[PDB]
Amino acid sequence: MENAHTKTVEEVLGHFGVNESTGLSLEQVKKLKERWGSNELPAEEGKTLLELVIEQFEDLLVRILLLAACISFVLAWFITAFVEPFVILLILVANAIVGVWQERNAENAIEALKEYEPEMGKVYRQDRKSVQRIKAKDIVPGDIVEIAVGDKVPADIRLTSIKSTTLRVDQSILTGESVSVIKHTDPVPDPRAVNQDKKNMLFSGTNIAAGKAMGVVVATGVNTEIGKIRDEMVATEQERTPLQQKLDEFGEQLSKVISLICIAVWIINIGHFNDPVHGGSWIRGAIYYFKIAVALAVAAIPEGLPAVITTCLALGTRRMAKKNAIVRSLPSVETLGCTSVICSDKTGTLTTNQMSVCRMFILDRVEGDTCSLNEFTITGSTYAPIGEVHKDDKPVNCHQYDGLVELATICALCNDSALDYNEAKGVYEKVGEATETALTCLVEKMNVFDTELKGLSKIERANACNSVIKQLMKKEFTLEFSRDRKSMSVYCTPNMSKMFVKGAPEGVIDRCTHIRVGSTKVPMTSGVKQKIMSVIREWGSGSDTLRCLALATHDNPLRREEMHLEDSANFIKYETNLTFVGCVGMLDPPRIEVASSVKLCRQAGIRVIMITGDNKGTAVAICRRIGIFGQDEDVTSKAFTGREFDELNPSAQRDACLNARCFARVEPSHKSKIVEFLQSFDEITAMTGDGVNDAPALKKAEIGIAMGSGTAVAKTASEMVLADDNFSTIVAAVEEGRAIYNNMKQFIRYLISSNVGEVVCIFLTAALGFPEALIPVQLLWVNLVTDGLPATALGFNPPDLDIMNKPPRNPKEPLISGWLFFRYLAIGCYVGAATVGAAAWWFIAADGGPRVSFYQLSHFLQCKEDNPDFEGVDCAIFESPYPMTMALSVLVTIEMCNALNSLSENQSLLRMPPWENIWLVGSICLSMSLHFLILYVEPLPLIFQITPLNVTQWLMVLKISLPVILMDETLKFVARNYSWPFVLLIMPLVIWVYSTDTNFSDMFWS
Ligand code: BEF
Ligand SMILES: [Mg+2]
Repeated sequence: MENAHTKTVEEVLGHFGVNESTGLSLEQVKKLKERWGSNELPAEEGKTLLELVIEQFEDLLVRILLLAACISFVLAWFITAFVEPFVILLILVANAIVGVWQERNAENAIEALKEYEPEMGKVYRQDRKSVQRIKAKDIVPGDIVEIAVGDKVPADIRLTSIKSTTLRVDQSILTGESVSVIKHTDPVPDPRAVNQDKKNMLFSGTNIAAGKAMGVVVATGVNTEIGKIRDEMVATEQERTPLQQKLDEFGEQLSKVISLICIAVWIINIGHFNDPVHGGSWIRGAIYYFKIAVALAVAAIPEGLPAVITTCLALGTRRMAKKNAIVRSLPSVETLGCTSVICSDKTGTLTTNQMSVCRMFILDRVEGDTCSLNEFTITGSTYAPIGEVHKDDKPVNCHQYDGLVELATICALCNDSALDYNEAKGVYEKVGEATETALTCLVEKMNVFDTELKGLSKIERANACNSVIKQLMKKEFTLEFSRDRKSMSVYCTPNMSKMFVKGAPEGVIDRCTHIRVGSTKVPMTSGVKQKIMSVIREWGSGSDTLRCLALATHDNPLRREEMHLEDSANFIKYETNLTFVGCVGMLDPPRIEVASSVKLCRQAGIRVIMITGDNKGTAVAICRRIGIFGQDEDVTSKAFTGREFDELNPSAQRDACLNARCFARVEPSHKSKIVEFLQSFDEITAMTGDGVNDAPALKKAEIGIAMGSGTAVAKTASEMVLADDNFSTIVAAVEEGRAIYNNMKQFIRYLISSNVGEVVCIFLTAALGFPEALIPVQLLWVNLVTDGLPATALGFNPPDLDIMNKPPRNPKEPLISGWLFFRYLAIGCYVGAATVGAAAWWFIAADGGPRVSFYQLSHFLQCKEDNPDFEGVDCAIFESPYPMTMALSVLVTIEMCNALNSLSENQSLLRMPPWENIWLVGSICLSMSLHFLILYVEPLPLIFQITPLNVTQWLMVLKISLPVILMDETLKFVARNYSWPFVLLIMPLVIWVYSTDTNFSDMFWS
């Protein structure tokens, strides 16, 4: 049963075989529960933890470490060789559980921000003639449902009859409309009307606001409007976050490097196993040089890279949680740092979705045919009665204003809504209509009777001032609102007997024939009528767009005996002459943090767009208010509707999404079409929103931010949830996503620089013929411990000063540039020659070591030979740990100096001293003290074939290590062009180390 809005209530009730008087029978209900099922949406599938770790291995970087560990395992099968593949598996497993523990922790925080109040419904079934309250899931299409004020709609209902005079429904959840909609039972002929044009339909998820009505259910479960939208959110595809796309692009670059050094080492060693060795076949000799080349490629892959990447994201996600921001995924904490466009819903997201009175005026002075108006302003933005009234922007008390004392009397009495406080969530709510709760919240702010509010708690502070006025004036029968008169009045007697009327301005003021100037009753003239009406047009038509409501009273009404409370026409006949008292202005006001945030986002180069389902009047008026538009800037080509964007040319649609900042009256499917167009322009789009009309857009975007007050369907599609409804947290999230990305490039270069330095060392050791300086067991401790501590501390780098004053990064540029590749190639070639040059120095030029020649070292496998050229050298000295602890200490000391100049990308170490990052200087003292731990404890100098040094050897380590700082400061200088307490500290060190004279004395090749 679709398009039930187009059919009359007779044919809709006839289709289900149901009568409104009696209702559905038990035999029809179980029959319909078979065909249709439960009136509930399928619960979102929390994926198995075993399937959760599967996406933790979808990353390309961890797949390279799996292939590296799987390769290193089979080469060991042909137990210290099994140590490296075993710890790589633990690193990948411990890294995967942290990614799973975060997404599991993020969930438990989001579903904690949910009100699991049981959803019920009041149906009319043939079992009992009276109404019965059943569960919502036990409702089937065809049920006659009766829902009154304050009740949530259980299912899609076709209205059959309105029991009250008018029915008002709050549909901001599904349509984004800020104002309550009036409903009728007459059919809407258009078979493809939008949910805002179906005025004879009650959609599920919405709530009634004013009256009482009955209807027949036409859809349940996934057939409801919230069900069709949720099905659309599931149908949308989810692309990878831009950080995962950068890391994967770097993963193909890391793969092309290790594949080159594996192919290069192989081909330079080809034609070289035809030697008289245990070969015999070319196919058997290409296996030997393959096992040494692939072992060299695996040694180029940084083992601890994804583990320090996860720590940087997990430490950042913890920083957003303190700002009341729940991030589902780890890579989604960077997306806002590269966001170009922020698309934002208006109702509930940019505004509070809570009607607030912010302007009111009464009469001050009337000399003749002209007057002066006392104009006030109120500061509240929510339903909480926490506000202050300001006259001439200075705090004013409304006690000495007799016109304000009677203005609050009409506002408190004439409305029939209320303001309750729920300690469960801790926020005040509206009971009836939103515009009548705005009057209730106003009366509490302007304490006209100066009641004592210090001792009262939150529950009675909601209706403290209102109940006072009710005690002064008891409420008799009410002349309720009629659409033709467009006004509402009440009858009240003191504990005389005035009549209070409230309605549209021009409708009320025209009936008014007097003015309440303070305490006097002054006859109103057409001159002062034009002035107060001019202020109404100032509030209605200006950029200060406000819903205006005129408040008046009747000093001499005839008694209840002569009243006829059955005719709409006589209602305007009982309030013919009234006394104009004042007028109030209310709107759905933007959140207090939204105004400054669109300004901070503009400096950061981020463009904010309003994509709302409400009309372009309210949409543009809030755009001018928050700062998206100027108070006088025209929006002819910058503000579109859902329709006006449909009949736009594709060429005109291009500069629409590129130059338009407001989109009004758009369907839930339109919101994701706009997000899709913005990503077609290659932009990282962030969607902020609440309600069901935003769920497809929240998923389609690169990152979707939901409000804590939003719906559950909205928080499901979103990657981030603002728990406290703080729009400033989005600006703080952009600043963190930019610092994390900057710091991520720092410890990515630092880590791949350390591995290329170890590859050049092993390659150079093979070409020169020297004994092995660095064995793979100590290359594991270096990359994990001495490299992991400074790389983790590089995530704590101080953020730039112009970090939020520059455009977002281009999504095409990679992590490692072409220049940054050469820059870490230079570092890698240094550590290769430094570590080999430090082991060779002990073998050739050191005092304590044997002073063998280069020939006598290139052929160290021929020493126990009788006496070819090895006259007096021992063969055991070629297995000595002293040249191995020389190359390990230089490697560790260079990485400490390379972590020191990885504090900034281009800024020098004099301009940015190392104590800028106190975690970096503290982690270096830890990696260096853990290196001295390996040398002097009992068992570890045997696990690593190394030995403690002396001061003469340790001074040589620094002479080889320190020039890596001069080498990078030189590249930093080139990168830029194309303090004093720090200098006076390093200078005593540089002169003390370099005062001694020493050489390497490698007369041969290198
Ligand atoms: F909730 Be939005 F204004 F569509
Ligand atoms: Mg909304």
